[PDB]
Amino acid sequence: SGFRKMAFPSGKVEGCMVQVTCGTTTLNGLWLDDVVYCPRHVICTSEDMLNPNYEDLLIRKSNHNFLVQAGNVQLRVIGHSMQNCVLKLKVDTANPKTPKYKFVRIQPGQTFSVLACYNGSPSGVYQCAMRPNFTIKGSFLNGSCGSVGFNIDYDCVSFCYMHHMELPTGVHAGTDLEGNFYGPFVDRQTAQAAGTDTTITVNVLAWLYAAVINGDRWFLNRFTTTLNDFNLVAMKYNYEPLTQDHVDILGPLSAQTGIAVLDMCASLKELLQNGMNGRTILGSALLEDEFTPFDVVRQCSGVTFQ
Amino acid sequence: SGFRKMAFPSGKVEGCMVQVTCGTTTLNGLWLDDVVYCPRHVICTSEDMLNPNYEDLLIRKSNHNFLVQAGNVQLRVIGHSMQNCVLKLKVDTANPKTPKYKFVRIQPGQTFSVLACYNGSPSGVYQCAMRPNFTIKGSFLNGSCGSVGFNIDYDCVSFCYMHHMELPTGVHAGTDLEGNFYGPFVDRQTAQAAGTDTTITVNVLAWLYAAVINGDRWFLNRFTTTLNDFNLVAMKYNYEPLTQDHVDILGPLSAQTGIAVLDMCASLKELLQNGMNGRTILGSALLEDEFTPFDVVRQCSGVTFQ
Ligand SMILES: Cc1cc([C@@H](C)Nc2ccccc2C(=O)O)c2nc(N3CCOCC3)cc(=O)n2c1
Ligand SMILES: Cc1cc([C@@H](C)Nc2ccccc2C(=O)O)c2nc(N3CCOCC3)cc(=O)n2c1
Ligand SMILES: [Ca+2]
Ligand SMILES: [Ca+2]
Ligand SMILES: [Cl-]
Ligand SMILES: [Cl-]
Ligand SMILES: [Cl-]
Ligand SMILES: [Cl-]
Repeated sequence: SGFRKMAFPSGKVEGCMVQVTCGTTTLNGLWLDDVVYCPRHVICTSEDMLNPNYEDLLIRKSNHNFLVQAGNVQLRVIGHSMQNCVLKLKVDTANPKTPKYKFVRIQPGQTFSVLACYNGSPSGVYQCAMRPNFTIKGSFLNGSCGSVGFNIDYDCVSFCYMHHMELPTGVHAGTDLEGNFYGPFVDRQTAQAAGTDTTITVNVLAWLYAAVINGDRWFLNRFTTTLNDFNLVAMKYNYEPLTQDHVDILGPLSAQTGIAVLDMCASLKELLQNGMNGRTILGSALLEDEFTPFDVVRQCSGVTFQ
Repeated sequence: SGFRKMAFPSGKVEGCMVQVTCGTTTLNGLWLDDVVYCPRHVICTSEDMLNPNYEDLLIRKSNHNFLVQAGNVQLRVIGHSMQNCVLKLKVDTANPKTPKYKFVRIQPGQTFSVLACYNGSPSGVYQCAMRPNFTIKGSFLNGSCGSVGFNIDYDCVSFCYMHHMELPTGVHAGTDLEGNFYGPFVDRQTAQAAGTDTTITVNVLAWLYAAVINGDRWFLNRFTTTLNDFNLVAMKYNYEPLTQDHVDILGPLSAQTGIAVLDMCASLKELLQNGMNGRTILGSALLEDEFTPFDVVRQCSGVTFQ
């Protein structure tokens, strides 16, 4: 029993982390097969990050300008290319620690683990969610760019995030592994800010199911509601609208606990309208929205990985 | 920037996890050099866990009764011994993935990462603290026994916890890697319950320092206090007494931020007496006490590991 914000085991990703240096700048790269992936702004000086012309800055770079180090061993770069906002470096050796992997562009509300790295060395692992406004609330310092986010399905690592930028807000923005930013952000230090940070309703509901499975049930009530009635409340509190697709995804948790989804919605409605009155749920005094329904089923059943 | 509940990279430990089966029972073991460590109650049936005589139950076991599997490969057991509440199995092959490691018995209030495992397969990683009452608030299901907790210092893994028992309360108890339980708990399913769960004051203070370093400073006030005055408040709210040793450990964070430790104590005092008034600190509506001062300095500076 017990519920915790749980990250995937990071060993498979640790074996893919390398250090990439372009003249003055050092950040992290991801080494899979014979390609190293890193943020293209590695080719930039801090003087360039205001209005960089990435295509022009890359004309002055050759393969031998990209210094790639896997732990202690230097990799030989035999080609380079820009794909959207990521630089791909072809090396002459396939990473022997390459796991089975895929590249995935995740949807807002989905969760993933982040391996925070500096100078190609792993530092820590924690769980994140892609916010509805396409930011993540992470822990990233200077040098952490190129750290990746991922999910693990038994033996396969699905890479979904590469870290690029910290916004003035203190939240974080980045790309998928094809180099396309999540949301409207660009790899330029300009005036960009995050939109409304809406709460992921279906995740809060999943987490309430997780709470009931663990004995935290003081929030269950005698009420029910409808999708349209609940959504009037969700809107007022800057919650995402709940759809029938969300209800269906909660099906297994509804079946396991015998709590109708709309009954749980009426519990959430009361929590939003009245607060918690100084109580707690699964050790939290706030409503948690970075557990997906799959996350709750995963943890509450004990699924393992290669 | 940003602060997150961050676990150590788990790869070095993943390579040490194995499955141990004794007749009917399967749990996890830790394979370091040519020894496998696991909870001794692997030799028990569910009928034995009420009043087990571990010495008598072990008389009927031989080396070939202990089935040890590292992923897919079976290990040959050439000796077995009981040390306190842990069973040590000598195998004929040294784990080639053995990291540099040590065994450490941690103090209450110290934190560590847990690699939750089932059938010798890693499932997830999360950060824990040894509570003042010698329990941990973890995420453990049946089959998770033998999962370990650890800290990583650059290249060295310091193992500090092995999971054994879930108390009726829903909290968790276990041993160091010499098999000595933390606290008064025993590996018997009897009437045992946790004592008063006191809050780790020095950790809350460290986390308030972490908050200021990130722009959450609404809780700073115009007040100060004394150790004895603050401790009158700590006692009332079931906080651990703060000592000069605690003040000294907070020195580096006090120096970095220019906030006198006793000034921060007056901020915590006001928070305890008035609550948060519906505000939040580093994304929490509660006062967090599972970050040590070292944890805050670690994350806020970017220390990495082998
Ligand atoms: C041996 C090889 C291969 C490539 C290209 C064709 N292929 C890759 C380049 C980078 C990473 C992966 C690959 C790949 O083929 O999988 C490549 N692309 C280069 N570019 C610079 C000018 O603009 C176009 C890209 C330069 C170079 O020396 N290359 C060498
Ligand atoms: C080859 C070897 C070695 C040992 C002991 C001496 N050594 C270990 C036993 C278990 C794990 C590690 C070691 C070690 O020597 O490091 C050992 N201890 C056994 N015991 C059963 C009866 O009560 C005493 C223990 C049985 C056995 O076949 N052993 C075989
Ligand atoms: Ca295979
Ligand atoms: Ca060495
Ligand atoms: Cl892994
Ligand atoms: Cl490698
Ligand atoms: Cl590791
Ligand atoms: Cl191994």
